[PDB]
Amino acid sequence: VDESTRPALERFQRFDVDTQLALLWYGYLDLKPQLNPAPPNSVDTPARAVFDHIQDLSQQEQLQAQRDLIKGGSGEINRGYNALSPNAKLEVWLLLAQGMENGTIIPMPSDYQLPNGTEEFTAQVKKLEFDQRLNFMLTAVQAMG
Ligand SMILES: CC1=C(/C=C/C(C)=C/C=C/C(C)=C/C=C/C=C(C)/C=C/C=C(C)/C=C/C2=C(C)C(=O)CCC2(C)C)C(C)(C)CCC1=O
Repeated sequence: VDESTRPALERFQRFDVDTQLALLWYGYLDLKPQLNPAPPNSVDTPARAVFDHIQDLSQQEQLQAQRDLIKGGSGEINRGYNALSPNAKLEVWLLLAQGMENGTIIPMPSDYQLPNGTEEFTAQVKKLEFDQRLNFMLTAVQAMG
């Protein structure tokens, strides 16, 4: 990330894990119109295998699996994610978001609201250029774990 994007990324990593997940969901909704949907052109993608392992879990454990991706760990799902390239890692998150929209991954609860104190960060992200937001995501997903 560049000089203008580093502060936003650093703030993001300082939120609690649940807040990070929610912000990633809201970020997806904001970016979605300008994103090409997953999967990529390759069929045997390693990202699909990691997503598929998460999809096969109960919804509650899908949530725990996504929490563990941000927190880090050495379990099977973390290891599958950690072996991926940064763009493949981002593919997993994109597949998860698409799964939330098609009903195969646990969705954002209708009663959830962000903890107080996210307004400044979301305002700052809204001011970033599209290229800066792409670099934010590539750097953020690689830094998880
Ligand atoms: C006939 C003939 C010829 C003709 C040659 C011709 C016709 C040449 C034409 C060549 C063309 C059309 C090349 C296109 C390349 C596209 C690239 C690299 C796209 C990258 C996209 C990216 C990174 C996307 C990224 C992204 C993704 C995916 C998103 O999902 C959203 C974000 C973002 C947009 C950033 C010659 C000239 C050779 C000789 C003369 C002659 O007779």
